[PDB]
Amino acid sequence: IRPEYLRVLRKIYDRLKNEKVNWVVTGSLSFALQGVPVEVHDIDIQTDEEGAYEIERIFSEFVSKKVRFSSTEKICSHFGELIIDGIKVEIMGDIRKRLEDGTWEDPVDLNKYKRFVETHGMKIPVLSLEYEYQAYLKLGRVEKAETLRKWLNERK
Repeated sequence: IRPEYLRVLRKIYDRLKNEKVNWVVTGSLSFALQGVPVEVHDIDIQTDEEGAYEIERIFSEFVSKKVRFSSTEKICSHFGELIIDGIKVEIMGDIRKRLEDGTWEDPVDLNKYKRFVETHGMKIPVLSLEYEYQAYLKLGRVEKAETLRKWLNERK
């Protein structure tokens, strides 16, 4: 990953590593940490409902959008944003995808799908690539899903 992302990741990790917060890095940074050669433009952190508000507090001086329940047609979450050294950090708590019948999926057990990567002395929680692949397909993020799939197929 580019050094500026590693540095912001360290700033995040240092504030969360000894706090009782259920968090995982997702999306491009998670893919990159796990070896997928993708460009990273922001940092996405997934957490539970309580976790989102706790992260806001912990990073209070960096908040660009206070956490609040937010929905679109496809997704809802407790959604806030940080900016750290010019890098956007998206905080999404209790993320649910909209189902075909218009209901929301059940709460996602983050611990079920969490993995850990050691980098630069840090143990970073990241989300299962197979989980993200399947979720991206459901959301219609087909090219990103295909990129992950192709990389995973190539390493099987």
